[PDB]
Amino acid sequence: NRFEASLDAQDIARISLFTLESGVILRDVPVAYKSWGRMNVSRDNCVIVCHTLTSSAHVTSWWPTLFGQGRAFDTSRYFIICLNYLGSPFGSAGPCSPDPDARPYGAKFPRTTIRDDVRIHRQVLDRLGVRQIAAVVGASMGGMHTLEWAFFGPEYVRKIVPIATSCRQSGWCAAWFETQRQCIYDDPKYLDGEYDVDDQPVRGLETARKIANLTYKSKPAMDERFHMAPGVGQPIEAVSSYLRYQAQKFAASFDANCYIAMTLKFDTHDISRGRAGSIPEALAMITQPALIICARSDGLYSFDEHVEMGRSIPNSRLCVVDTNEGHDFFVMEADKVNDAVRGFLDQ
Amino acid sequence: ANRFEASLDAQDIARISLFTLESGVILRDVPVAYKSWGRMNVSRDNCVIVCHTLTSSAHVTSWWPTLFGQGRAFDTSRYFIICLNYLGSPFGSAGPCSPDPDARPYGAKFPRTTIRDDVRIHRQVLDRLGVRQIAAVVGASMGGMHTLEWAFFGPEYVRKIVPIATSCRQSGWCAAWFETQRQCIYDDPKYLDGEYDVDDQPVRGLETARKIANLTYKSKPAMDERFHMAPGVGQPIEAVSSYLRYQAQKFAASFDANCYIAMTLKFDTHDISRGRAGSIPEALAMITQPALIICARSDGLYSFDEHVEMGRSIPNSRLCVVDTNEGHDFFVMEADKVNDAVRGFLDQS
Repeated sequence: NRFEASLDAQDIARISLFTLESGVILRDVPVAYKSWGRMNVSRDNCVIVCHTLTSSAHVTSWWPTLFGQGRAFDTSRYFIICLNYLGSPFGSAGPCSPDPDARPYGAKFPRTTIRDDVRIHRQVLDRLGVRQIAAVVGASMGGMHTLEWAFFGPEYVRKIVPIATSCRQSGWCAAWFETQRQCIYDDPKYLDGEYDVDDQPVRGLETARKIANLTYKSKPAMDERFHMAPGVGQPIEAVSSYLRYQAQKFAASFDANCYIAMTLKFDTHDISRGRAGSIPEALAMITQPALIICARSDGLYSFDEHVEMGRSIPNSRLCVVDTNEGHDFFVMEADKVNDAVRGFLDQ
Repeated sequence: ANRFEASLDAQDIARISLFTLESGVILRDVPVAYKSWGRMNVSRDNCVIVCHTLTSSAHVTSWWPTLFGQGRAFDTSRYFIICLNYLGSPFGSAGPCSPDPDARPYGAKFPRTTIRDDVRIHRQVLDRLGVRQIAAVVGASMGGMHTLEWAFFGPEYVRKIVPIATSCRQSGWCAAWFETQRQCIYDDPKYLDGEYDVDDQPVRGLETARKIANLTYKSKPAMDERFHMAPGVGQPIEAVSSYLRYQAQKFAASFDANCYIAMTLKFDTHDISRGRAGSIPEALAMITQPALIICARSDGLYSFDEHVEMGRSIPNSRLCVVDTNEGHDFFVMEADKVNDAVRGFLDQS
């Protein structure tokens, strides 16, 4: 697995048998993870960070300023852990990992849900001897896991910080990610998911990423970055290669089948399914203190759906980041997110 | 054989023997397709220009049918309504699909044209038709860009304007979405650098360009109402997949790749201030006509804020915010509300 190979050092827990909620049984399942800091004697200073769609467990690489003394992820006070999701190319079981029935899983990797990841991740935490979680913190896909973690109850998960995220798959997002998968499906190199690993559907992947990358932006943000010279890169000419450069580097270092498997997780997401008759009723079952962090200008996860979260989670504070950035604000305004998270964790 | 033009109802073609693009490139023997409804009065001053959207033909009736008729906005009893096809389009005006007078269609070699070029050649046509004054120019999306450009002829020739869901200048946001769309076409191996044979189009590229465009035309609330999940313990999320494929396919079967490229590139040239003023607000202040600016809050391509700006720098302007949750394509999904707003404005003194 060349994708996992490109990462820094990380741990792998192996679960010999895991039952997916579909009822499919995975065997001898790797779960990659990365932690920083040390558990206290009480084993109750654990902080779980849930990563984004395409990242690895190495949160430091896209959230570097959230780490350190007096920062949100304070390695002096907390044991901070991030576990890689099933379906990802970066160490946990997915299309890229070995199929214990021979050859990697490839196109045949079973469907997994947010709830599957949470269950398997809590198994790993149990093995590490974590007895209580001080907080779970997660953005985008991470915020969906974060919301799901909360259901363990306040006795195991003391606080949550869902960021830029939702309670359930929406038609809007389903459409954007389905569009992205279709770019891959239509790439003749895809061969139904049977492509050889060093001959990826690279155009499909690129295109999927250009689209995704733009949905992560706001109109003001791209307007500041690219604009025309006065009446009478940064110019509009430069848009072309900006779009190409980034999507190319990503297609060179991610797997098509994992992109499909990961985005499909979004379709399973619903915090209410099997639990409550509606989303507000399910949110009301979240008893922990919650800090909901959002931006007005997020084009994927709407301000209003966060306002809804804050309104139905009984002990919740809504934190609106003062920014014009759009969905990737939690990365572009990392310092503001850090302060908000740190302040919340300090009460 | 332009099969795209062939699939249209009957329309007129004006022929301009020589036309100088603002690049300095000279087009020869230039067709300009158009369609009108109604009749000019004796004074030849009851002309309403409708500027079409990026991918439509001049046949406005086919996407705006309810705007036409007695007591409607485009009242064929009061007005001579005309829509002229843009240069670069596959539907009659000069473009990649039309014959190259040096030979064989222009194909990939059709020159860059601007919003200003369309406005110029269109006014030449109106002059031949004997139009002495325009009662109003109405246009949405790309049409709103031409609309804003028409207005600079001054209040003596262009009495009123109705720019809808549009902008004053190309933005990074829109440049990125349309460049992404073009790259889908460039990357399709059937494209052959624009040299594809006309009945072997880069259909996958085109399809994909249009799925993306179609979504940018929507809003989160609109897609959410249309597709969602069964509650806790057509319309399901399963259906999204084929909803996306279906119209994108029908479109890629009935549009030209090269025209898609040429048309979207027009957006890059758009700037009402270039050569005229130091900034967009200064250029907007040069628009003296009454203006009705129609928009939706949830337009993901042309922002509510930029329409608010228009309304603020155009001295005689009213902002009309359509009560809808639809996104950019509201002007089609809520056609009746647009009709009422337009008619109301045209009925004004």
